[PDB]
Amino acid sequence: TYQLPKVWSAADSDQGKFSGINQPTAGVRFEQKLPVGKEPFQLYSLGTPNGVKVTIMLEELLAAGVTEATYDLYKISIMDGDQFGSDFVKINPNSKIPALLDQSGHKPIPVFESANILLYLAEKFGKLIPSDLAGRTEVLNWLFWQTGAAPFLGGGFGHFFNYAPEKLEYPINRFTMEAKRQLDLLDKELAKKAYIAGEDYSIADIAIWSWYGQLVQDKLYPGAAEFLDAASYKHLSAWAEKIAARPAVQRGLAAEYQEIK
Amino acid sequence: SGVDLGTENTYQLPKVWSAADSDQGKFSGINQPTAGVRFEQKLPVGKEPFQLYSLGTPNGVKVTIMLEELLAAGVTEATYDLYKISIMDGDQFGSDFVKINPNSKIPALLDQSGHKPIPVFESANILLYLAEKFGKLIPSDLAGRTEVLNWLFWQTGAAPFLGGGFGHFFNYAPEKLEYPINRFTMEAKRQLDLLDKELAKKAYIAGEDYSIADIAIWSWYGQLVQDKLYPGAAEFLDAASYKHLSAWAEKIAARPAVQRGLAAEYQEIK
Ligand SMILES: N[C@@H](CCC(=O)N[C@@H](CSSC[C@H](NC(=O)CC[C@H](N)C(=O)O)C(=O)NCC(=O)O)C(=O)NCC(=O)O)C(=O)O
Ligand SMILES: N[C@@H](CCC(=O)N[C@@H](CSSC[C@H](NC(=O)CC[C@H](N)C(=O)O)C(=O)NCC(=O)O)C(=O)NCC(=O)O)C(=O)O
Repeated sequence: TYQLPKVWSAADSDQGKFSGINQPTAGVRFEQKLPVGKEPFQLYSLGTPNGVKVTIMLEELLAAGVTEATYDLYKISIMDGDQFGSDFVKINPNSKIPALLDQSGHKPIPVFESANILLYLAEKFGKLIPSDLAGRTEVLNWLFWQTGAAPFLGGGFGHFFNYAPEKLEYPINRFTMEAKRQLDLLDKELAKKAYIAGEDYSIADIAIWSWYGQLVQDKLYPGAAEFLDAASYKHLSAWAEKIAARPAVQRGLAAEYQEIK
Repeated sequence: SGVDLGTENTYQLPKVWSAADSDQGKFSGINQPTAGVRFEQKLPVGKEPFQLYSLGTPNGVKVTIMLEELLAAGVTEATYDLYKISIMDGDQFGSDFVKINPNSKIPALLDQSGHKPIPVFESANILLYLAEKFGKLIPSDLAGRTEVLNWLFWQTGAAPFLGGGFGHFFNYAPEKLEYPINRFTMEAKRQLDLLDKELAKKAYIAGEDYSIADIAIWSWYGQLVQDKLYPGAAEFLDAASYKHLSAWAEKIAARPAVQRGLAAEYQEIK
């Protein structure tokens, strides 16, 4: 039996793979100057579900003839703690990738949260979200949905299934049930629509594919697709395959992250 | 006649997971590994431009606060009908509610001010929708807007750790489990520290002006540090040690539209 204290103080507690990285405090841990290249967009990121959203988006824009959507891509190693460097924290004080700088204009604009970066780029160039209120709203319903759902998938299911030191039954069941509910939701939606927000591929599809599409394609945690009965979600699976064959998606996944040190 | 979207105005990990009747505490009857409608339900639709199907939770109060801030700012067209969706009763799985929000979470909003109604779900998206509709509580310049959105999306991506992680394991799980509690308490504290440090530098989360991002953040973190959420949690988290966050939380709690949003009455649907 573990005793719950009145006031929590276990700063040194085991956090699995991210022991040392995870802390009860935020902010800068060391001085860091990040490189800045010539392209309008500087992307400080890593090839994770959240990072690939942004390279995919940029490649989709490039593939549609938006010539300004070129970017410099730099590797932020989250296991090394690069996300706690002074320059990175300036861009994203939450110390998570992806983080972006738009230096197309007079002064650079810092953008973080992967879904927000997708929205920012979509509105800047008028691509991959409808310009009519009804269509825009439905994309946003699902884009925000993804932002609020993925934490359970990655931070709940993924953590306990793959990165916690012991396999803990109760958390795994709790978070697996939620992951399945989410998969079932998306499957049932995609049984009625070509893409998540209707007839047209959108930033919501990019956001959702990067987590749920890769998941059911068995590209994420080892054994997870099988554990979750991924193949049983036929409409989600068919949509994930369709999106995986887009050239911009393939280029987004294959993008080269340059060293910062 | 209800909502009409068409009409005019040591444990062994198995190889494949199998569900169970596993006791999740309070929400065991309700939670399932599938989504969708569970029964037929016609929701009331009133006369006001905004129909809000919700409950007085951290996610729900964001929207009543927003609507009341808009009204307090002179937006006479931001009146609403407010209806109680009981999440313990499973009202969120009724046919009309699922038609507005297939994810079956409150809050969900119908904007029937235009020619056809527009369903809006996700509390943060509802805030953004209302802010853009009326041009208030988000800046119109790109830099100002982007900073608000950074924090609005942040809130949406962070609250699951606070409610679904910390809240659940601290308050709702039948047993107090050490590893989950330490994981999610540490993350909650990181979030509180992050916010405290921002609010030491700025009057509101995105700068000198109050925004939808403050509403979204306050509704969780503000209420949390004011000891209004799970019993013992503010003490457990050392909430009073976050002095800039706590002062900001008090400041916003004193706003008249915030009080009115908290006090709103949720009408019965059945
Ligand atoms: N909502 C943000 C999430 C960004 C994010 O999670 N970034 C991760 C890498 S993506 S890789 C997937 C990621 N895992 C992690 O971040 C692992 C570390 C974490 N501290 C932990 O203990 O779980 C995850 O589950 N995310 C949940 C979600 O998407 O909402 C990161 O930089 N981590 C650095 C750190 O934590 O120090 C967004 O969409 O931009
Ligand atoms: N991202 C959505 C979340 C909305 C939401 O979570 N709504 C809750 C009530 S807010 S009350 C706070 C809420 N808790 C719950 O939803 C409790 C029920 C849940 N199934 C469980 O067992 O954990 C929570 O932790 N939220 C996490 C977050 O905000 O990201 C709901 O309708 N639940 C019905 C259901 O689950 O069937 C939003 O911002 O609108």
